Amino acid sequence: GPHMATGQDRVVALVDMDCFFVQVEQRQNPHLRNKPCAVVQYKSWKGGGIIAVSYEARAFGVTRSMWADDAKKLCPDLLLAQVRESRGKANLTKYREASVEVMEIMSRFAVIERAAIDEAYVDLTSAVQERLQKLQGQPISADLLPSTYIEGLPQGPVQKEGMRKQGLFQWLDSLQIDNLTSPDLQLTVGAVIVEEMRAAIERETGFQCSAGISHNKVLAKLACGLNKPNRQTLVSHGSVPQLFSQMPIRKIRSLGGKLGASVIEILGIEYMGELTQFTESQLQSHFGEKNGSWLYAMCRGIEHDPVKPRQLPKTIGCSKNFPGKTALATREQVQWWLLQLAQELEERLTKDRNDNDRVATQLVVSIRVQGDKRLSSLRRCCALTRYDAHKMSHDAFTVIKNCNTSGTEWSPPLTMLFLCATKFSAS
DNA sequence: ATTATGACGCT
DNA sequence: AGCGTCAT
Ligand SMILES: Nc1ncnc2c1ncn2[C@H]1C[C@H](O)[C@@H](COP(=O)(O)NP(=O)(O)OP(=O)(O)O)O1
Ligand SMILES: [Mg+2]
Ligand SMILES: [Mg+2]
Repeated sequence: GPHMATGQDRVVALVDMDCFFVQVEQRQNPHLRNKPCAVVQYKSWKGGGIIAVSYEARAFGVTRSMWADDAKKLCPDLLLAQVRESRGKANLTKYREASVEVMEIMSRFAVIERAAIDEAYVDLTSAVQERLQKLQGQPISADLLPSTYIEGLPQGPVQKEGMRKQGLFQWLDSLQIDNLTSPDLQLTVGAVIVEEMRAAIERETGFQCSAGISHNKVLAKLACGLNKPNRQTLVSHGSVPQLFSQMPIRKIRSLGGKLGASVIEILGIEYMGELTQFTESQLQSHFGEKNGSWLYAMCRGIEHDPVKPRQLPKTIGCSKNFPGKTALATREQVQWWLLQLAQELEERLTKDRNDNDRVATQLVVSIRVQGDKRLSSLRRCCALTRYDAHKMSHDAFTVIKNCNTSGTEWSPPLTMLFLCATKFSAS
């Protein structure tokens, strides 16, 4: 009764850019705006691999991971923008910099956790509290929420904007606005703030985004995807039972892989809500103490993972695959590509040191061998004492050379190289 | 020949 | 420390 926590203590948003790399290229090249459009890396092999797709192109069935040549079969008028290529490899600098633009705007409103190049979590609890204190007894107008969906509404007694507004009206009509500690009210004020953040992002960058507002990161992330693009979705604690009743387990963050599959197989269920029928000890018994307790709370809409105060990446890496016949088979080849990777890594480390007052102290070198399906076949580290590309590539070769069975020749051929700078200290 | 690259858990 | 999992 009065002692069961309900996970309504926080307001958390997840903001995620709509077709991010495509919008970066469309801002730069107005000819691509409002068109079926995709971003591709490389070109020789089947026209290049697609990594981002405009919503106009998605309507034709173009998806991420598709070869551009195949995408053209689905969408003959597809426009393409190519990732910059430097030193023989794709270079993602333009998108990292555009990402920094967005994260810096978001960080004016609240502490953010950078969750990926185009998304960040926002802990709005304090901001909601402040805004409720200035704005006491003021009813919240639908005009303050022009792009907000309320998940689960309308219910009860033909066009999508009509539905959105009817749901929003039901929600606001039902609100108890003179209760400063009401969770539903807090979420609503959170959504007002997220509307403002999103307007600021679009004003100052040209980029559109979607957002989820809920009481934790998992629900905010799930909410965000419910009405992409260019919209935001509020998922309340009370909406959770119906929402989870038909929600495939795999749609919840961290359950999209083997663990989620095990939950489905061992328990013989399909939807997140079915998890409520198990005791905490049962879930721990199958999936471990940590996972069991997490699942027990998550299926009830309760999650406690904090929004970490971290706007900057914790590692700086460069990787390249060498698929099929292009696998690296000579010592010279391995060293040349280590140098290329190391030169890009140096350029990025030096900019990072000047911008963020920190220095990496460890270099992690990882490789994949022809035939091994695993992402990394071998990982080894060494000290990172100087931002010097020749030294870093030489040290990486020193740390991997004894993986070579026998040569001038390298065997088995290398299908991936990866250099990653880690363990930053302030400087 | 799904590429580049992040975060974090396990032992 | 090195490997595995999950993610965009
Ligand atoms: N598997 C992958 N490999 C490489 N780059 C990837 C990637 N997944 C994403 N990216 C890159 C390219 C993407 O532009 C960017 C953000 O990924 P999303 O947020 O998953 N997708 P987007 O923002 O494009 O569309 P939406 O509106 O549905 O959110 O990261
Ligand atoms: Mg996105
Ligand atoms: Mg994203």
